[PDB]
Amino acid sequence: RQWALEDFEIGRPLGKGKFGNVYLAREKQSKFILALKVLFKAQLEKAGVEHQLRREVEIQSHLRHPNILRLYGYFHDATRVYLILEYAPLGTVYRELQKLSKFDEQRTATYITELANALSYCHSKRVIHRDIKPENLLLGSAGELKIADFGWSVHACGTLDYLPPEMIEGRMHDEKVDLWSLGVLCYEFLVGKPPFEANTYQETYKRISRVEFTFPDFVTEGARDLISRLLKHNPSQRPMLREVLEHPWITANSSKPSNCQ
Ligand SMILES: COc1ccc(/C=N/Nc2[nH]nc(C)c2C(=O)Nc2cccc(NC(C)=O)c2)cc1
Repeated sequence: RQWALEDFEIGRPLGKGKFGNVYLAREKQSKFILALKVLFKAQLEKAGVEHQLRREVEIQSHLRHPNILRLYGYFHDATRVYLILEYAPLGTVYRELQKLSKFDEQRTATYITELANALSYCHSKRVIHRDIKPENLLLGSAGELKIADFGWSVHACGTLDYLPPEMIEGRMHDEKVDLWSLGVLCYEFLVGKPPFEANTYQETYKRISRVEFTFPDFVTEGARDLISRLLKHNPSQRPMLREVLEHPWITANSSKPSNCQ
């Protein structure tokens, strides 16, 4: 399809990022509600990321999963690039965390199950995720989690909070990156901040490289066990997604079945 900007009525700004603004929008003919992400070419080219976006968009076009945000299409004019995206009405996990301070074990294990399901589906088709931040997790009409960043690779910053040691130490990274991501998110969901949070990039780099973190008292033995298994310095020592999905703390607390499958 040949989409142009006049094909859509543009509504309220949903959010802003470094490169793009996201707007609620509705396709004029069908009245289909969606989100339009608007990115400036000149800015993308200046940062050296236009190709990276192109590759991520191509990867994203292949992913069809209830817990992955859908890319409907794209287009451009002289100035900018427009991504036609699924509208996730309940907004970001980042914002939900800010409002609730921390999540209970049931919400947390349901979210981790949903992420593990989405990542399992991605791994099955040779697709790996880079780091996963709560700002880049959206919530659908029924509160289902949607991975919304296009941060994929067949094989292809920044705050360091969500990056694994092998990505910051200049090492080799594989499908085990997104296992680390699960460990960071599991901890952040339960505690209200990520495990290596610090005042400086420099303090954070060191905490990540050393895997230097501690649990507050309220974190239960089951959650500690899962988080400690995922946050291993050596990628090869991290579990398979199957193991995450079968973990007794996950199975006892999740509201959602662990569709591996
Ligand atoms: C109360 O403020 C909001 C409530 C809900 C939203 C939902 N946005 N949902 C989206 N659907 N599809 C896409 C793409 C988006 C999106 O990127 N939203 C977005 C982006 C950046 C920041 C936020 N902020 C919040 C608070 O949700 C939302 C956005 C703002």
